[PDB]
Amino acid sequence: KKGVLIAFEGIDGSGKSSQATLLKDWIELKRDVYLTEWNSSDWIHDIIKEAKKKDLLTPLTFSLIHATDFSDRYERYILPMLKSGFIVISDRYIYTAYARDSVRGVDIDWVKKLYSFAIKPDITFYIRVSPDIALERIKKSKRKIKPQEAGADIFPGLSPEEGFLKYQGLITEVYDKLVKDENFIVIDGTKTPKEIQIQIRKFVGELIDNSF
Amino acid sequence: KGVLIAFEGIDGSGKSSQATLLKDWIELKRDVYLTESDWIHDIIKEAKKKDLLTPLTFSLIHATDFSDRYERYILPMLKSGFIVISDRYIYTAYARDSVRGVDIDWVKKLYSFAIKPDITFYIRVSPDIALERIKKSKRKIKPQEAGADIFPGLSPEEGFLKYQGLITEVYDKLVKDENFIVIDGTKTPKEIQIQIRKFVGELIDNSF
Ligand SMILES: [Cl-]
Ligand SMILES: [Cl-]
Repeated sequence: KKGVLIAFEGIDGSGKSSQATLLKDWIELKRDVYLTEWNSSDWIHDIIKEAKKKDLLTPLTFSLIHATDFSDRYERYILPMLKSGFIVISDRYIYTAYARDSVRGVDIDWVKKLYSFAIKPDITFYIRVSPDIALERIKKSKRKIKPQEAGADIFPGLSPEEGFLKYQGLITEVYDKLVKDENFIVIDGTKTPKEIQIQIRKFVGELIDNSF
Repeated sequence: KGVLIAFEGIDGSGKSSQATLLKDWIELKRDVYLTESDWIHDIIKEAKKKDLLTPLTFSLIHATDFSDRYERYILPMLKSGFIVISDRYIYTAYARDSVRGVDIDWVKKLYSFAIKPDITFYIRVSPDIALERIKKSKRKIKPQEAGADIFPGLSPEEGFLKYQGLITEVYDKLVKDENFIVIDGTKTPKEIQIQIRKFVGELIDNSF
């Protein structure tokens, strides 16, 4: 009957992506649902970054490019679907921008005001896990750490492993500082994917049943 | 010792001409920089193919462009002791965005990373005279100058009168709070520039 916005926040390797997908799989059995990812930038993002590919951009300009691109995604896809009664699940939401931008020196209060045009999630799940554990999982999966996951732009002198630990650690600190103000539902990401999802569904089930 | 001088006014007010003329003159005395974006037009063009471009996104596109030029050119130059002149500063955005429905207070917060000019000249003139000039010179009114997105269907000329009128209302309400130096744009280019040079000189000739 009413649209609902569910957000997932967590570091790379925390498993929040899997949890968002698992929740979509369950919700779609009964209701219309749309799953998106913060990382899924659109056309404005591409036009500006390509146009300025030869120039060195500042954290502030990147913050604005991302907000600009999101403002379009928001009005074009997200908000319309919510108004239509869709349940929207976002694998990483505006809080990821809060973290990525503030860790790079952009004023936190300014970034919050910048994104004030966007509605807050009905529920935000923070899949919390130590960067050390997240790293172990990535190592065991045999895949390599991406420069972005290692915050290579900030820590080019560190190995991908050390960069990951330092950078994801800073992202974790931002999320931790946002928990109380943003009413994050903190989930112990060290638990099994199944136990985590069960907890999530209990929270979401209660939410939807009381949604009318 | 860096001084930021901004020029504001409607299209056809001569703000751009006055800004450049001032730069050419200050260049004879001190280090000075005149602020001078393709991709924006490419976004608007692509947006038309996508049937949507909200005032909010439009506001952010320009703020993004401004942030780049501010942090890579304006701010560094001011820190190099340069006098920086801009024919378009944050107030241009205040008007452009607020007439399209964007909360001006949010726009003020958006651009709060930028310092306020040491001097802001507001070349004020009625849209009627600005238009009369524009078409006294054989120039064509472009879509942006006519507020085509706000007043679609109107001839560029008719849209110009209405759009620039709305823009003027915003500049007028910023005068007191932003300490705008209001100039009668009906004066000749020479009269205006000579008065501007005398004013700026009285301020920087005894500091340099
Ligand atoms: Cl992360
Ligand atoms: Cl990240």
